[PDB]
Amino acid sequence: AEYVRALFDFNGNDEEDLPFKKGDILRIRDKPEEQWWNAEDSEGKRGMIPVPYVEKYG
Repeated sequence: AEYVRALFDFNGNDEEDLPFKKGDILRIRDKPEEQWWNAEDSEGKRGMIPVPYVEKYG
């Protein structure tokens, strides 16, 4: 929980869903749900995204 990347892309719009790509990098800031995590895009936008549609980085 700190750095995750999407390998399925989705692009929501933000303000409710962090738009990612099929291999985008993000950071885990909050986690209200279990399936959706509040990660921040490289832009610094706090939005929820699917954990199954993304992974973690090292």
